[PDB]
Amino acid sequence: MRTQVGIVGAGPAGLMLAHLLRREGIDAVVIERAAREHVRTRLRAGVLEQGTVEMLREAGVGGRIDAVGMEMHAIDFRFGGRSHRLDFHEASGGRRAWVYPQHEVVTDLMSACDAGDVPILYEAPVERIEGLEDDRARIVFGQDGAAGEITCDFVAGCDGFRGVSRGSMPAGIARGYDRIYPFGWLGILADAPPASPDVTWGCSDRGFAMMSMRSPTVTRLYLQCEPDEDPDAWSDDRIWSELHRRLDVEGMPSLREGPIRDKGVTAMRSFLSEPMQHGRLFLAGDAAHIVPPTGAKGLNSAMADIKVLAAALVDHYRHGRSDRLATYSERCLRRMWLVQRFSAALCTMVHQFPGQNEFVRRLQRADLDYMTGTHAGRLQFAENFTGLPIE
Amino acid sequence: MRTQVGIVGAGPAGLMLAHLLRREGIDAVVIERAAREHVRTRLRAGVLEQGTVEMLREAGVGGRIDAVGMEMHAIDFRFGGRSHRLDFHEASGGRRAWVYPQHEVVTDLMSACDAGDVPILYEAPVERIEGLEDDRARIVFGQDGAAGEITCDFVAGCDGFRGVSRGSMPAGIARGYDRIYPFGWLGILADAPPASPDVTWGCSDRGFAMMSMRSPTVTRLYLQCEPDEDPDAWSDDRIWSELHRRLDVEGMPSLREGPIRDKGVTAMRSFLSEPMQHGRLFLAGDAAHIVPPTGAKGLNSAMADIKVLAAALVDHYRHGRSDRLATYSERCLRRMWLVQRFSAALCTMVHQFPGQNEFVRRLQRADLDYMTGTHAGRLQFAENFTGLPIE
Ligand SMILES: Cc1cc2nc3c(=O)[nH]c(=O)nc-3n(C[C@H](O)[C@H](O)[C@H](O)COP(=O)(O)OP(=O)(O)OC[C@H]3O[C@@H](n4cnc5c(N)ncnc54)[C@H](O)[C@@H]3O)c2cc1C
Ligand SMILES: Cc1cc2nc3c(=O)[nH]c(=O)nc-3n(C[C@H](O)[C@H](O)[C@H](O)COP(=O)(O)OP(=O)(O)OC[C@H]3O[C@@H](n4cnc5c(N)ncnc54)[C@H](O)[C@@H]3O)c2cc1C
Ligand SMILES: [Ca+2]
Ligand SMILES: [Ca+2]
Repeated sequence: MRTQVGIVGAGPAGLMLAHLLRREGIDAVVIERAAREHVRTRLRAGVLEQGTVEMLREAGVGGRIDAVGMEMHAIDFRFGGRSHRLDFHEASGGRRAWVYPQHEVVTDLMSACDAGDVPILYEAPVERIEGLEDDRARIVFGQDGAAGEITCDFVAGCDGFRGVSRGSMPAGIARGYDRIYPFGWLGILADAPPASPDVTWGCSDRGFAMMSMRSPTVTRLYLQCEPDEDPDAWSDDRIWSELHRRLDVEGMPSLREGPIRDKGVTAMRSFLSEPMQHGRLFLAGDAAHIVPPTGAKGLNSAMADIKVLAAALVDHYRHGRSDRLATYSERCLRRMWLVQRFSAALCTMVHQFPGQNEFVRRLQRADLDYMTGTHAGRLQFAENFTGLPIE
Repeated sequence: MRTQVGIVGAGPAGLMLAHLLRREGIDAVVIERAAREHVRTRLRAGVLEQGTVEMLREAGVGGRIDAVGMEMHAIDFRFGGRSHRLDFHEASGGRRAWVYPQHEVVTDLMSACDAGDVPILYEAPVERIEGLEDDRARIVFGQDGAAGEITCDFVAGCDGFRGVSRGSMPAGIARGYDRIYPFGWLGILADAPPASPDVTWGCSDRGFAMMSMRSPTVTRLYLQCEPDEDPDAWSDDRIWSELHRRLDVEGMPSLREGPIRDKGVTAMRSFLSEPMQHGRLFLAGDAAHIVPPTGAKGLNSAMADIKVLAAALVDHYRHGRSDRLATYSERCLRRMWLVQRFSAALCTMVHQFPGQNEFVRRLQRADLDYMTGTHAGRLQFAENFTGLPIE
């Protein structure tokens, strides 16, 4: 059970890496703790940066984006009882974002991995990653009750925030930067058409809310809630009540209601670990970093990490240039710290912080006024939201 | 004992107002608790926004700015061991700031008020402001141990953060927004030439420092220190030691030392009160709001308030219309919240916060990288630093 690149985790980062390597003739094996069906149908991300769309297209997995996706040009910020449509397409000088949800991406990537005969082991939790400075690393997993081992030149830690790979970094080398925000998000899908054509952010003093969309007939909505909230405490009526209160404004169509499903609570957390590599182990995606999702940056950052990592592995195996592996972490971190900055700035501006200093609270409205109401503020939002360059 | 506008405080705001009113034939009396030369020589502001410079020139009190002022085009941000010269003249579309210190402004304004026979009462602490909704307001003061009272149509509260006018606002009307930062500034003047032509900000992990200037032979320096710090704990050697450590970088000239004077510790605080008027009382300047001084905004904001207040009083007395007095507070507050935002943003970025969450601390460097290293970041800094528009 030997390969060139062992990939822990068959989420979007791991599948994209396997596919990119396969296209370049580099052998990989993916090892995934969950059932394949469970992985595919996780509902998380909705929105892709333009750089991500280009990357999916260029890797041959973007064919359904035009028909299934929805191109986005503006965010409608609701606050002070008014709509503030920020055209980030214009402000960024023509760059866009797309609704194209994570489960579609993962479906596309699993399809591409299967057609390339990429071996993926499911229901195969990795328990240990060994030999990071040995001549080859060892991935120790269990499957069907029995212990297995993958030996490989490099291990890609693509196993998300609660994976094993980040804790496989030697702790004398790793440094964590971690901030948990004092709220979560209650998220739902609703069989109800979007009330307006733009993704809409309710920056209310009851709390944050969002109306995003999946199709002309399905909306994806979020409500700021208590940290560790019990979804059972939110009847459908309570959910629509807070959504209306936080989003609706005079002169814009009222939010449309419909049957709710996929109700769940997620955390709001900024986390980054340095370095993103050590010896034969390279961390990518949520294993290396997470952000609060207001700015639609996590899957996009994972894809940026994998773009760098795949290219670096190709340079090492095909072109006799191992220096790009050596600078993987340095390059991914420069981008990731700016993404962290932007995701934090959105998070601290649009959510209500319980018991917050009143001056700091009133600056939230100043920040919203400035961001939506000035050329410079709109520019910064637009260039960041549609996706920073990748090195 | 009867006048048209009674002005509490002969700082820059009060003297500017008295002078602007004098030029329009509106009678004012200024009542000041301290001695004249004490007020004149307070060591505070050094830097003026372009708008403030234009205001002084238009008022006939700007003739010395060219002679003893110093036009500024850039801030040199020192961090990560490197110099980062942000040309805000270029990034603001040609606007500037000037070194022209507060004591020179006040000297100019005192001279102009004296030449105009504006009565100014020194060593005359105002005790109470009464009759805000009576047919005329009453300013009760003491001077030479005798009680006095000035009756007026309007009271301009220009008596600074620790004055009496803010507390004369009915407390059921007023709302404060207050945030103290966990550090102060130790400030000095040094008879030492500036080591480089630009005001230089030391954004170091030891704490903030600044090298500003007054002349080719006099520098104005600040060090972040503990809140409520004792200047006695800072020998000259300790002062220069920390200034060198926080400012000097390789490849730029080293800070020059010279004899030190006017050592003092000042607070770092964001405060705003709403509204800025009630009945016949109008607050202006530090009486109404303070900011942490990193961005050189307090005197400039005081002058913005006075520009609006004087024009409103002139419209009321001289063009017969009183709608502009009615909107004084609404207009000054819109500008002032954006000033608060900017001053707060600089303050939280360039000072070390003891025991801060490490993720938030590391965002300080991201904020510095983005501000200095992107067009959008430079634009926003430059437009704000050189001074926002006044309504
Ligand atoms: C509510 C919400 C909304 C979001 N919206 C957006 C958005 O609009 N845009 C965007 O760009 N991002 C968004 N994100 C972030 C995005 O979903 C994540 O950043 C993304 O899932 C990261 O992918 P990944 O492959 O790095 O990790 P994951 O998707 O978490 O995949 C990791 C995989 O590793 C597997 N694994 C775990 N432990 C082991 C183990 N021991 N052995 C083997 N396998 C293991 C897991 O089963 C999982 O399949 C959102 C997130 C949330 C919560
Ligand atoms: C270290 C430092 C650096 C600064 N740098 C800058 C800068 O570069 N640029 C900038 O724009 N701003 C700067 N500022 C801010 C600026 O100094 C203040 O905002 C400015 O002094 C405000 O002027 P004012 O007239 O509103 O109040 P003040 O200057 O405080 O004057 C109010 C007057 O009222 C008097 N008074 C008080 N109580 C009474 C009473 N009961 N009766 C009568 N009179 C009374 C006081 O004696 C005083 O003379 C700085 C401040 C500090 C501390
Ligand atoms: Ca109801
Ligand atoms: Ca009366």
